[PDB]
Amino acid sequence: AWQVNTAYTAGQLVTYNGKTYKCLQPHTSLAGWEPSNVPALWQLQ
Repeated sequence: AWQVNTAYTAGQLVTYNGKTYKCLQPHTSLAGWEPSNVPALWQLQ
């Protein structure tokens, strides 16, 4: 369950509307990085 406005660490695993995502860079999720517009650190599948 991805969390908006949270702190994730590389190698993390978040999930959006029935979507699978894997954080690859230590950063903070904000109300905008939900669609995963930055594959540089968003490994979805």
